[PDB]
Amino acid sequence: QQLHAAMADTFLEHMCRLDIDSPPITARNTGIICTIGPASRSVETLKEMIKSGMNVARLNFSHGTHEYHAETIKNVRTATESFASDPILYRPVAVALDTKGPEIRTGSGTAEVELKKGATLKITPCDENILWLDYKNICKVVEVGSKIYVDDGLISLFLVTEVENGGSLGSKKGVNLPGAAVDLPAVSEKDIQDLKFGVEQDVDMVFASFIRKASDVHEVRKVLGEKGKNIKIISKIENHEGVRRFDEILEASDGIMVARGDLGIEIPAEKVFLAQKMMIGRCNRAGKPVICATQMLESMIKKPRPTRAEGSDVANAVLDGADCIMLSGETAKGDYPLEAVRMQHLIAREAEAAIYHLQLFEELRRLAPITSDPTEATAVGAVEASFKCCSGAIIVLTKSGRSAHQVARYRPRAPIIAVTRNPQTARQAHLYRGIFPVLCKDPVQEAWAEDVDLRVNFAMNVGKARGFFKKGDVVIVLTGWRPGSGFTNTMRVVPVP
Amino acid sequence: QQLHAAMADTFLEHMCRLDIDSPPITARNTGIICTIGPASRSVETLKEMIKSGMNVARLNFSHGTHEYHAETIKNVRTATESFASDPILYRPVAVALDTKGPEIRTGLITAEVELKKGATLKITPDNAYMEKCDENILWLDYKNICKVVEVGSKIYVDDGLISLQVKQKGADFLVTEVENGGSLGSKKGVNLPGAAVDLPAVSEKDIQDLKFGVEQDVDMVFASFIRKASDVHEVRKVLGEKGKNIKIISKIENHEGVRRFDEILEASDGIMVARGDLGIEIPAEKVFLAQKMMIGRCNRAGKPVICATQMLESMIKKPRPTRAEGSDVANAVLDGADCIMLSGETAKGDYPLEAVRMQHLIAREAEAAIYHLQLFEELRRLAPITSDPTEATAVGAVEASFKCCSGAIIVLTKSGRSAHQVARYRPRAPIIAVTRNPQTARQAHLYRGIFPVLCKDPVQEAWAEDVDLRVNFAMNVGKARGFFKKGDVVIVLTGWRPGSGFTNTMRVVPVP
Amino acid sequence: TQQLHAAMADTFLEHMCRLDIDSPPITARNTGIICTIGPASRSVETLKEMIKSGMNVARLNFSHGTHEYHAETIKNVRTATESFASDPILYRPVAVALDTKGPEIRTGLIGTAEVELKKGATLKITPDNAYMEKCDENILWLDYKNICKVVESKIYVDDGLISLQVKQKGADFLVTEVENGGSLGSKKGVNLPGAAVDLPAVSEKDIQDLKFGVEQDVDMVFASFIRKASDVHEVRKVLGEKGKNIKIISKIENHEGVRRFDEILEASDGIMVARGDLGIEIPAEKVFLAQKMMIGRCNRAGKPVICATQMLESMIKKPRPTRAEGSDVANAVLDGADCIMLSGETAKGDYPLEAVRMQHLIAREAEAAIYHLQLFEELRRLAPITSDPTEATAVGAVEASFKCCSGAIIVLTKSGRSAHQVARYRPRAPIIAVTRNPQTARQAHLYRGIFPVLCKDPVQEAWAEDVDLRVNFAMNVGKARGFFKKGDVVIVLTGWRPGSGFTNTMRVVPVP
Amino acid sequence: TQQLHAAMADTFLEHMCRLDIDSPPITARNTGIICTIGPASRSVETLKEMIKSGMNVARLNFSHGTHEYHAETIKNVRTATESFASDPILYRPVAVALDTKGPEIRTGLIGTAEVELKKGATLKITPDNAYMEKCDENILWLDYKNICKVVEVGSKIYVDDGLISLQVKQKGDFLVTEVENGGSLGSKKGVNLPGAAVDLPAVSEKDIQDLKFGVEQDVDMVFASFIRKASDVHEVRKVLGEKGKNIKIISKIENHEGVRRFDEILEASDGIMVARGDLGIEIPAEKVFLAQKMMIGRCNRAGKPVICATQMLESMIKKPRPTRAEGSDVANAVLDGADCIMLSGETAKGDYPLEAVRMQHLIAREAEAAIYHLQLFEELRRLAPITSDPTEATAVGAVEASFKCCSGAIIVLTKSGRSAHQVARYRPRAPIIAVTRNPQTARQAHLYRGIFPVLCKDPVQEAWAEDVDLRVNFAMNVGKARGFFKKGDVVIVLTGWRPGSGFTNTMRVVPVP
Ligand SMILES: O=C([O-])C(=O)[O-]
Ligand SMILES: O=C([O-])C(=O)[O-]
Ligand SMILES: [Mg+2]
Ligand SMILES: [Mg+2]
Repeated sequence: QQLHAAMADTFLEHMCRLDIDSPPITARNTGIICTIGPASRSVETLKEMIKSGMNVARLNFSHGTHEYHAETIKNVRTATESFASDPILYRPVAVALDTKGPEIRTGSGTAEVELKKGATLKITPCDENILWLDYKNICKVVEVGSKIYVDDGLISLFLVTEVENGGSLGSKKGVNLPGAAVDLPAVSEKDIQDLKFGVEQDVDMVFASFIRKASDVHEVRKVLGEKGKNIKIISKIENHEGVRRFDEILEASDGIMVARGDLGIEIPAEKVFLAQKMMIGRCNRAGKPVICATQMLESMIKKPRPTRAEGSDVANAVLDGADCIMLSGETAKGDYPLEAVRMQHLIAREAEAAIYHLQLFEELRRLAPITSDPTEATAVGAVEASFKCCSGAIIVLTKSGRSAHQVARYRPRAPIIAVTRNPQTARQAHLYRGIFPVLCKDPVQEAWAEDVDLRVNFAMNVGKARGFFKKGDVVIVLTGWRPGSGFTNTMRVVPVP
Repeated sequence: QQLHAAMADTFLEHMCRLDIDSPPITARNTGIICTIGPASRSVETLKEMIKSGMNVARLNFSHGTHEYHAETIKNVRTATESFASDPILYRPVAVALDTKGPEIRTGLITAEVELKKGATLKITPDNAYMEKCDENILWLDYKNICKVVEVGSKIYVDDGLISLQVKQKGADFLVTEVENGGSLGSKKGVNLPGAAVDLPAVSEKDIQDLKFGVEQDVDMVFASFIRKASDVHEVRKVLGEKGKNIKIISKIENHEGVRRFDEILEASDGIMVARGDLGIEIPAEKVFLAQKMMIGRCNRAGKPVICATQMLESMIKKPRPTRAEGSDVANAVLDGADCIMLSGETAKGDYPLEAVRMQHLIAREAEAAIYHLQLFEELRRLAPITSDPTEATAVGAVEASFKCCSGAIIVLTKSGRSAHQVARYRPRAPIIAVTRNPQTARQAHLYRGIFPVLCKDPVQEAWAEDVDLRVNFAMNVGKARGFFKKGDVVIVLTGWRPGSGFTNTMRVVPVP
Repeated sequence: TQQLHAAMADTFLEHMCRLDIDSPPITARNTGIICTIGPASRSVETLKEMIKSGMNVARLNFSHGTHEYHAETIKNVRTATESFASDPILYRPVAVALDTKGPEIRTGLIGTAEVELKKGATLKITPDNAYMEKCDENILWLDYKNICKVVESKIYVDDGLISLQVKQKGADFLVTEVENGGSLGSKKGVNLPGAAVDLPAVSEKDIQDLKFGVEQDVDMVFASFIRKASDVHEVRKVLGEKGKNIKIISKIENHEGVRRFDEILEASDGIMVARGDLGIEIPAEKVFLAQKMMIGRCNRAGKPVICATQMLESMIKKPRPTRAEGSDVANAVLDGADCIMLSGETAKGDYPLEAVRMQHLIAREAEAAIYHLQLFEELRRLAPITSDPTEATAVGAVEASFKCCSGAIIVLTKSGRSAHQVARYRPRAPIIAVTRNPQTARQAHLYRGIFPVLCKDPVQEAWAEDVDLRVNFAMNVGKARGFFKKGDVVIVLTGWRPGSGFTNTMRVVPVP
Repeated sequence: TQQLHAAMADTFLEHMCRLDIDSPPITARNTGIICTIGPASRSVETLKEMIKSGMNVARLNFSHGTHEYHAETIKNVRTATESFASDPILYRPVAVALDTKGPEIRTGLIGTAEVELKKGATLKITPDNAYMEKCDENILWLDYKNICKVVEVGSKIYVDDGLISLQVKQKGDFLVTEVENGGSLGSKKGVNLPGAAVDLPAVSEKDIQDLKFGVEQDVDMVFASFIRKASDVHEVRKVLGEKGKNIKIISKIENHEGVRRFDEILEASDGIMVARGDLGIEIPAEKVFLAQKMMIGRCNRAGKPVICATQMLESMIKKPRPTRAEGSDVANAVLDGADCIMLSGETAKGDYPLEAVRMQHLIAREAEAAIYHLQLFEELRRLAPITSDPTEATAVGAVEASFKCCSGAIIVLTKSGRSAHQVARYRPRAPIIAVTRNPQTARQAHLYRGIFPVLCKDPVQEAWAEDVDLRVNFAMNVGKARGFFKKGDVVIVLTGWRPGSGFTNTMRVVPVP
């Protein structure tokens, strides 16, 4: 687990001591989010994806119908619960709804035309010289000389435009208006229906597209209402305004997605890494989950092995400190969905061992405010203990997940076994790095003491069965003093029985 | 130039302060190496590549003849010298010879056979099948394959995309099952991870290629599949007296090379992290560990390191890179690579110029994002104390460069060494290396931050005036390139007497 | 308050620049105060006032006095201590320390008048005994019968003020030149820097004194002139089974002890930097080096270290210390001494109470001035990885203490160990160590930040209730002492089971 | 040697654990030694031995003595100094410091008579001049006419270095006080009124006469007593006028107000003295170390000289060896980063003035080796502002080089001192040989740590280049003769590009010839 490197006095010496022959621990801390689609929506494929390490099933509402998504969610649940007969080896799987959001698109039976460089193409609110799109106000917000991007930014341009970068035009392609004054509501009537559908389907989180300000986050939250109040809102930062207004967005949100696809069109591609590292750093500092997304293993759509760049990108997103990494096309429509999941799992474990925890822990603690929240004090202390004894795990009894989130913030090397009886908490926990959620099914014991002890033993059995630790190893256990929530204040250092 | 981020007390706060609206300086410090091939070998394309930011022309001797490469070298020189009429705007371009080394290749089927998962394939060295490869029988050039592989061994073909498992071993054949299928073409690369592969690091062919390199006056050799220090010594010995100044860059592309990296780094002038072969020879998820390890060790040693292969791979076919590719180039610079390299992108890609420009843009951004506070401290703490007055002058100049936020460090250098000593300490400011030696001007591109300039003015009579002339030349270059303006402060490194190896004078001077 | 503005600084320099005399320190005083008891301080009334002023340990110097004299002194210390036992909340345990005579060389009799030694003059040194009471300017007797055999050499007399160089030596005789002259009186101490002494580290006299110590139920032994680990083992062996819990503090007061410090530190319960003899045995200008070295190594080991001798020397005769003395006490605390010690100041001085109060005041100020940011980091980086659950619990507690700026760390401890483990990590907040063991309550004063409290309540049947009772006791103490108020947060350390060595539970709790 | 093993530690804790008493320090001693001259030390022969033992600055305490007495003392200092002037390689500049009386309160005459004040006894205090020479155990006169206005019932009055303490019981023309701490009371002892608001001028008519005398006597620096605000420093500077404009003003911080207004005082001053005597009476004694460490840290940050003063080796007035506390105090003042350390009674009136000088020299060299330069250089760097001053950039770069090659010295050609002061600010381990032709610059340079001033007497050469080389060679000869470095060793050399001041911009790393 790169322990030789972990004991270096400088980051440079740490890098010099990284050893390919030093195997990582069994635990994988970084959550894996997989977009489900044609390639991956069958129950059998989903079982293999869960086996390969999928933690969250992402549903992309830019496409498909409520029917198609309902069936997909049913299949995800069927695949998940197929492992429910053994609670020790069960793995919670979360469901994420990704909103369409303010998408501009062009005008299943699809043909494509060839747009040529130098040619003039007119835009109107399906072929060379006339192109229709759904944004009725385009003519107001753009000027001649502004760029218009079409089909993941591959094509670049009444509206009279010249084709700067041509290609196949297709149908119903997404458009980017680089920081034009686009007035499309952050929550459209379509989004409202999709969010309500999400609340009915009992989704764990919403990935809200094209969030530009705090008000947008409040709109999403308001639409979810009382019934959806526990659904996590992850704001996708995918334009210049969202990056400029990141602080107010981060305050209003439950977490963040660095949505690098749109972002790399909306801002110069060479600057995306700056925005990524900035958002991850700020989320780490805030203790709120951050997802690195889009084109992480893109070539695996068509190839059984990633490029060297892709391998580097996944590793660096984990070293930057992403809580989750995400597959899009790779798992939704790729020829190698299982290989993609396995590849993310392998790279994440390696990168996790290669984290300079000495510096990370210090900096995290120095930038955290002093507080008289007893749970926060307990969390940081537990992480310290975890390091001091090189503990096999941190076991956390949590009902809402908050206690486990507080531990996760301080980035322990050891996995955080979060024991809960709340299924939603067990699913949502995957948003946080190092949180290994376990769903206790055992009936409530008679003495609260005994109910606590039993939940701990559950965790001990899971850690043993998963090869996180052995009998005689030391683990950290976090409990409360009083039944109920927000009373986590007890840390114990105990041998595994 | 991310100055707000550069003043953070913690790396975390540094990251939180990275600002997309903070534009980088004009200077680009990381060298760009471009593989030359069919897409890029024309004089016109080469002119545009130099304009776009190419610093080193890499020639891949895995392919082509001496004739083909001689013409390529001539074209590179023609394109380079087309800008020589203005020494202020001239850019030296280095030539790199990349050796074939112990390559294993398949036979001939352009034709492709479709391999299906589960299907049987037989491997043979019998030349009867050299040009009769198909979905049932595959010939390869490694005559001793049957000796070094066992039942259960993997054989990887075509950049590791096709994978075969040995099921039965014969006297002169293998029966294999296709684990990962796909299209199999002609003359594809074969990797035998964990096999006992018995092939010389320097073949008789490599010896001829190296001799040709010495005749052609190449600046550096990228030596393939270096596994131990002895391999580097073989290359060095083959170059002889005439080639003694050619830089040997060892390509680390297998398990053994990574394990013996210290002895290799000692024996070599520099390193290339050759991630293509490396990502097949070791698990792909470990490549980043090997990369970061080698870069860190090279930086500590003050020897050049190149990050190579598939940095902007998708740009072979697309005018824009993936998000992963953008991140990879940035992270290689942040890791502290001296140079970044394009392979297929420039050799055979549809967008060679865009690829060069993209590396130039990402490198400048990543260079601004370096946490110099920590980097400079750590570098100094891990460098040994020396009696060498030039080492002390260098470190002092880098410190001063920081202290006054200098526009550049101007270094008068004959052999490169003084500028290399400055480069080791990673100043933010560009190092304008003034030389009259053309080879030094070319070779200087291997080091980060070294902007080499070739003074052609005759040696003036008063040594002090010969010095002033060369400093003024660098001032004119920096002004014309928009590195600094009149009134700005720069650092100047000179020697106390004529010759090489007497650099000991640092001056802080206004730009005139 | 408590210089917390300074504690937030990113650099030690900025920390120093932020030290504020107008920022008043917390009520708690963490550094133990050891006072030598003698003619000025042995009365019950004076002892009561010394306890009030802040005395934690009563040191008995066995270089002087009889068993009778010391027994009465111990009785008086106990009488004074127990006079406050009627209120367990406001009671303060007081430890008794026996300081051994050890291998002392002393001069003969001149009445108690003096001769004048002149620089350059010859002096004879003799062990004859015929000159035992006839010492003069020509002949000096001493009790070390083996002197003429171990010297070849400088000889120091009377606190190192008189210095003699051996000019010529015979058996039974020695001739010296007076290098530094002065007034020589009767029965002065002799030091032989280097000049390897054969005297036993534990003499027959020391054996009797140690046995007396065991009979009197002393808490700790300060063992004089420890030179090696074997010496520490001899002391430990002499104490036997009955004395097994008595702490052995090795006094490091010669060059050999400093050179063999690691083996001594391993064998001992703690260390005293005995600067008197040490500043004669090694050049005075090097004592600070030895002090800082020993304190640093003790802190790193988690074993108590005492800074001793001449800390407030001028207060023997003056009601206020010098500026140097004020600085010395502050720097000993900043170096990280667990205890500071008064010798002549309290034993024989005119102002024993003022001396105790002065140490109390300076210690509190210096404790607020501690750069906890760097100290805690360095402490953790130099501490070994262990599977001791109590060690992991302790460090975690100290982190928590910082994170919430807790008013105290409450520790239930039977042997002291758990509270010692907390103390090692140097929390700012006071460590309220609740015990029912009186010896543990006394011995705890050897460790910085440990405020020992002696619970007298009977053991409850329900272990949980017995724990709660003891925690409540500590809450009452902290409230009454003004360490914290109702609603404040404190850290509580408990074990999971009755017994010793099971501390593993940390709670963050409001004060009720 | 020179605690190099300790200097390479990754942490300050490990650095402390690696301090080795058997590791000898380098020959060079970087911390300036200031000695108060008086009855014990004013002879030419004693002064020669003090210079030999390591005295850098002769401090004259104008709280005592006459102009005549001090003029003779200055003459003697000069005579002793110039006795070594025939060899410029082995000559050592010695500075003269005038320490002002400042707003003191002093008691009357009992001259050299004493009374015994007993604890619990009543003592009457009076400003009535009738008792000015009739002080006794019952009535004590003092010179502060307004005392009765500024003190209250319960106030403390401290007399004679705070050794005698009186509590005001009754206020009248008089105060009735109870003696809390008694002892022997002599004539003309200092009085402190902690927490009172004393209206006395920072520069009294006496101070004005003493300052004028100082300008006539060509003193190098003024130690200005009881500075409370920047305006006080401006008063001193104004009194010195055009003729005294180059004299360095060192503000003595010795009261609560001075500590609170330290930043404005530090801005206005050439440097600072932590005057711990009065300070430890004016503020609680247990806080003096906080004020000391604060002022030293801030002076280091500013690049202005700081002196640690008073009672550093006090017991050596009467004893040939210091206490253990005194040894520790000197070492810690150097570790804190004082530029100079100071002897008062030890050298002025003590029985062992030479031993005291030698002891400060020894302890300073040891403490200098024990500095954790790794952390100190980094922090100094991270706290210094970015500037476009080429001399500042050259200075820091030189210090870096000095460390990189473990240079034997940094040779600096300086006319005003400034370039050498800029080097000193970054605290190189290597000694700074400051070559000047200006004698006052050579004397004033001792205020800065590591600056070893050398006074070139050679005529100015016609070729500027040769005049530079001559001065560099002079420094090479000095460093060789002083055992700072040997032939073949590396040194750093700082020069300017043109004749004049404020042109230092050239650094060279050169072998010693
Ligand atoms: O003997 C001692 O304790 C001393 O020298 O301090
Ligand atoms: O006046 C002084 O020097 C003092 O009080 O230290
Ligand atoms: Mg999107
Ligand atoms: Mg004064």
